[PDB]
Amino acid sequence: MVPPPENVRMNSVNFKNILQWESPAFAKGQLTFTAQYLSYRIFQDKCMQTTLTECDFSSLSKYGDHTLRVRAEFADEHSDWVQITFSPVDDTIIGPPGMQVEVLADCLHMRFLAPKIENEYETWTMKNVYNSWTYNVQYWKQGTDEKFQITPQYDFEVLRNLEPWTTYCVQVRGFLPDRNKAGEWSEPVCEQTTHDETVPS
Repeated sequence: MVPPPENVRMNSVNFKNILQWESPAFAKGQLTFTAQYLSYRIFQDKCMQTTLTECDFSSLSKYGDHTLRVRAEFADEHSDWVQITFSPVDDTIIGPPGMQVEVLADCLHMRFLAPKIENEYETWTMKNVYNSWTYNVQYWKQGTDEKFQITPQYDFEVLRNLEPWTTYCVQVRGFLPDRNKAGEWSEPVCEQTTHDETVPS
């Protein structure tokens, strides 16, 4: 008899799908684990007898509805399977985009970086996966409480009409209009606008 893996869960962010678990209490020796995914009607091994407490399922089709299961093994015995279901496009967490902010005169200019997706074959970003990918920006004068919302047309934005030598804080997140799915907000970046007279040359 072998106890099953505990607290089994899918930790998926930006389509990096990591199945993770906790090793159960066991007195006889080192446990190994086998995790599988369903392909048509039969389960296929993804990680066979790994000594680790996680398995990378990033190769699962992003659009499919998957079923995964994992069990512990020792000697020639094995535990019961622990199974979960997972749909990447609907369940993966969309992390915060990156952001570069520059101050030009009394203005804040920003460029957004779409979260990347390393498939070990192609360098994709959320844009290659979601066709209606868009950004949502939110900013406010440091101190105040009124937050303003704006939706850039592309991967950059220019906040015009701002007060000189004033500090503003800005955040950005990805958004999928077609699915109403919002990604996580980036931590706020606060920058102080300067002045027309600051412009060199």
